[PDB]
Amino acid sequence: TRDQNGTWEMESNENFEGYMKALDIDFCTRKIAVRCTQTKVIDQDGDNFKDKTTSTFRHHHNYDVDFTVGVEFDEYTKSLDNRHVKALVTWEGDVLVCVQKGEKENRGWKKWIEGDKLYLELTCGDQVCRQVFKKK
Amino acid sequence: TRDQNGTWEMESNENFEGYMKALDIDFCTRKIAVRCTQTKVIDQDGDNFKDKTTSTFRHHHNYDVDFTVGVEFDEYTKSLDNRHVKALVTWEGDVLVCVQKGEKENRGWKKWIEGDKLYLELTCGDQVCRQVFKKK
Repeated sequence: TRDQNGTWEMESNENFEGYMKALDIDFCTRKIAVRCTQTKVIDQDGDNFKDKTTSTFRHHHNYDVDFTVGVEFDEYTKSLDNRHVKALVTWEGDVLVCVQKGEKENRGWKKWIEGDKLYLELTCGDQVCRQVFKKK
Repeated sequence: TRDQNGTWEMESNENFEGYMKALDIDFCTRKIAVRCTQTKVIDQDGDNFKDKTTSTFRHHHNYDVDFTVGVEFDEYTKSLDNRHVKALVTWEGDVLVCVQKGEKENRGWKKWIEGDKLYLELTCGDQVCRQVFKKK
């Protein structure tokens, strides 16, 4: 049949990456594109076609870590760089301090409550990242 | 206080990029990561901690094409390789065939209905991508 009308959702995709490589599309764009869902809405009247394609990309991470203050533990940083570190969490006053011994120097974090907000500082090398959290 | 229990929503995030760079996380991953919402659930029993961090990002784009079988039209392949092609669609039996005339050789696609599924094969050079769609 020549009637292609419908709302069409992709259920299988094969060699999308090879096709995109042949288009000289960069590795980054290919990595995102291949993870997209696709919906095609085809509105066809005879030989007249209106094709509306929607591409969706979703990213979702859960990262669970359990530890006891003062007991060195093994950490696998799966929601970041996916490296093995040996982490030691201690208290310095009211600040929770973690050193992550491993490949990177100066790697760790500090976490404390101030003014009913949670403060986190992550360090790696000469880089410090500062994050602030609100109670939901 | 040393009580860090709570469901915490991130409201400020500064020098995340420099930190991820120091961890050798690539630009492709960083552009996704800086746009994720972050929720940290801290369940703390004395010096025993369970930290659950959730991070989520959603994005979509659209790609619309209108054409008539047998009428050549200009197509700009936005969200693919961003080139101008001269597209000519014809029927070969019940198979809809497009040639995208332009810089890439052997560039085109074929689209047909079989059973109740839509089949698409996109070609560029010697690379063929095959996609299958079900009616939703």
